Parts: sequence; structure tokens; C-alpha cells
Amino acid sequence: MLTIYGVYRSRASRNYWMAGELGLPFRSVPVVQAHRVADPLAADAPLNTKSPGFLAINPMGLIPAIEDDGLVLTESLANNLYLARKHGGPLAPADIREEGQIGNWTMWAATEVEPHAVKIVLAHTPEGRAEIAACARSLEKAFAVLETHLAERDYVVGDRFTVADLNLAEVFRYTMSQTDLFKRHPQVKAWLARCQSRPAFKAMMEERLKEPE
Amino acid sequence: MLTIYGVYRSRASRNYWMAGELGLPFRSVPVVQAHRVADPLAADAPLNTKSPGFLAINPMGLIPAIEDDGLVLTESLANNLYLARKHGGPLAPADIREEGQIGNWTMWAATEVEPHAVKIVLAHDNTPEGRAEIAACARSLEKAFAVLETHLAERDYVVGDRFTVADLNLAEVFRYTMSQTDLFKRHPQVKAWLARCQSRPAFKAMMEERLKEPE
Ligand SMILES: N[C@@H](CCC(=O)N[C@@H](CS)C(=O)NCC(=O)O)C(=O)O
Ligand SMILES: N[C@@H](CCC(=O)N[C@@H](CS)C(=O)NCC(=O)O)C(=O)O
Repeated sequence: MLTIYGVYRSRASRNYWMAGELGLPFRSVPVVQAHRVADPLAADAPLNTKSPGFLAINPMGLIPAIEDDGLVLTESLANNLYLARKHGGPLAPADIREEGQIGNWTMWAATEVEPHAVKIVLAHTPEGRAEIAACARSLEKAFAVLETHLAERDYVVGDRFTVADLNLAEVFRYTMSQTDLFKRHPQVKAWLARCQSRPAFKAMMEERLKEPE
Repeated sequence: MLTIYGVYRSRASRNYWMAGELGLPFRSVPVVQAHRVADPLAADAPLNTKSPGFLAINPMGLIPAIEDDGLVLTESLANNLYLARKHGGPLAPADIREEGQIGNWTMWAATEVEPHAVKIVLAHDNTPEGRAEIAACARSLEKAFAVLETHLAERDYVVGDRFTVADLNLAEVFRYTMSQTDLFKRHPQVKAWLARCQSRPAFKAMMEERLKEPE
């Protein structure tokens, strides 16, 4: 069985959604970020990223981690590529060419988009604008590239929803506060709505909503 | 024949090394960073990341890009995973579990090591307060070094007790940190692992070509 370590209000959401798309039963262990807990090492602290039990399985001290048949993996987007390769189905690459493409879009998201995106979710006056207008403009390159790629496509790879769309959608979810950025990239706007209208996404976010902020 | 776009004095070194490890024939197309070039769009300009001809290959305008039978891939570390998977041999994952592990280490390097590593090399290539800004980045890397150090206590390589694409990927990210001698001093197993990776003939041959390019 699959075990997923991490609260839904974290990058673990990427793995909960993927598991849902694949139809996998899983066990959720709601490990909390150590900064959202007042004194992480107290006996009555919630299970968190600085707990020795958790550090024994992910020495990096970050969520998510998943454990599948003894194998522990600790990188959210890569976790998803592994689940797709393992379990197959339409979300998985169908040939070596798609594997390259899916891998390429996933790493592009991780290195060129996520770092700026996540700062916006941290940010979320003239001072609040400048810090956001900086991270917003950074993303113009990324948005433009995806926008052009989606001119004649509904999905990034193989004319169907894949793990590449799922990985990307979750990174781009961090940017949704930037209304203006989406308005000038309508193909990305349409694509992200298309990804988020899926039942397994809805059902992930409903579980997520049950955790206090 | 594989085409690799990018000068060796770039992240394309990662793909040149990998191709060499795999014994793949490739065509090297030098593409420089547009900021190193006086007039990137002028007709006499060397091919660069802002050249329309190149932008038609990789719309992101970054190097490396590899082209394999029409398929264009544009993320150095992931390019190597693709090459390993396609061509096989001992650098490639032998099964789904190793694929998981090799993928995890690669994404860890990309998201958790490289950003700080890059800022070392960018400041170090290009002051009393300057030595303090670097120490901030150096401290952010302690975590990552410690984790790899622990993992290497009783391993010579990160996965499957042999040199794989995960080692090659990590080695190239960690090369960016080599100026930070105190960090390596305090993590002798990482230092020994890096030297072991760099002792390999394909790495030496990649660095020999690299050294021909001006700077
Ligand atoms: N690259 C990792 C990043 C993991 C990560 O940064 N996780 C955060 C939560 S979203 C965390 O656990 N932070 C620990 C803390 O700040 O206390 C991944 O994508 O899984
Ligand atoms: N994340 C990509 C992109 C790497 C990247 O940004 N490369 C640099 C040179 S190593 C570049 O293209 N610079 C061109 C410029 O922006 O001037 C990868 O790892 O392949």
C-alpha cells in the first residue's frame, strides 16, 4: 500500500491528487510543517517535519514523502512521475518520446516556474506590490512559453491530460492570485481551469479544505 | 545523430558528459548566452540564446537543448534521464525502484541544491560584505551536504552501488560549489564521491573540450 506523509495544505497536495487520478488506495499521515507549529520538539507537539520519526524517513525534513513497498521518495513532482511510470494508465507516458516530453515539462516547472510561484504564495501596499510585481514579471517568460505551446493543444503532451499537466497545474495554482497574468495568457487560463475541473482535483481540494489554515 | 546545443561553458557540459559516458555520437552546436554577446540579433553575431534560429528550437531561449530525431528537450538534468532511459547500459535505472531513486536524487539536486550552487558561481566568477553574502548561500547548502554525507557513509555512489546518471547529474550540480573548500572539508564523503565521479574518462574528455573555449 501507498503511504503519503504530509498535510494537504502543502506540496503533498500534488501527490494526493495523483493518487486520486490513479485510483490508488493510500494512507495519509498528516505531518505538519515545523514552522506552522509553535514548539516542534515538545512531547505534545503535532507530528511535524522536525519530529525524529519523520526525519528518519526523510532526512531532508520536508513534505511530501511517499512510501511505496519500502521505497521512500521525497520530491513532490518526481514522486508523481514515478507513480505514473509504476501504475501506468492514460496519465503515464505512452512511449519514450512522451517520457522525454513529460520529464521536460516537469523539470521546467520545477526550475523555471515554481521558485517564483512559491514566493507569491508566501507573499499571499506599494511594498507588497513591488515584491509581487517582481515575481510576477519573472513569470512572464514562462507563461508566454506555455501560452504559445497551448495555441493548438488542450493539454501539454499527447492531446490528453497527463502527469505533466497535473504537475504543472499544481505549480501554476500558486500563481492564481495574479489575476492580470492570467488575463493576458488566456490559453493558460483555459488550460488550468480544464485541469481543475477534474473530479480527483475537486476531491483533493475538499479534503484539503477540512484542515485549518 | 544527437544534436547538442550550447557551449561547454554552460549547463550543456552535463549533456556532453552524459553522451560521452554512453558512447553516443553527437553534433555539438555552440550557442552562447546572449548577455556575453555585444549585439545578439545582428547578422555577424555568434549563435546565441536570443537568435531567432535558436529560439525556433528552444522557445525558452536557454541552453542546453538536445534534439533527437525531431524531439527537442531543454532541461539539462532531465535530458540526461531521457538519454539514460533510451540508451540503457549501467548508468540507467535497472528497474522501477532505481528509476524512483534516480529521479528523486535528480529532482532534489535541481530544486534543493542547484539554486544556491548557481548563486555561489555567479558571485564567485563575477569585498568584505561580498564574503558575507556567500556565507548565507553556503549555510543554505549545509543541509544538503549533510544529507548526502549521511547517505554516502557506506555507499560510493547514490544508487545501486555503481556510477549512474544520478551521480553524473549531482556531480555536475556540486561542481558549481567546488570553490567552497570548507564545506567539502567538513563533508569528506561528499568530497571523495565528487572526486570519484570526476576521475572518470568521459568527464576528463568533456572538461578538455570545455577548456578550449575562451571564457
Ligand atoms: N522540492 C520539495 C520541496 C518540499 C518542501 O519544501 N516542503 C515544505 C512544505 S510545502 C516543507 O516541508 N517545509 C518544512 C518547513 O518549512 O517547516 C518537493 O517538491 O517535495
Ligand atoms: N533549467 C535549464 C536552463 C538552464 C539555463 O538557464 N542555462 C543558461 C546558461 S548555463 C542560459 O541559457 N543562459 C542564457 C541567458 O539567459 O543569457 C537547464 O537546466 O537546462
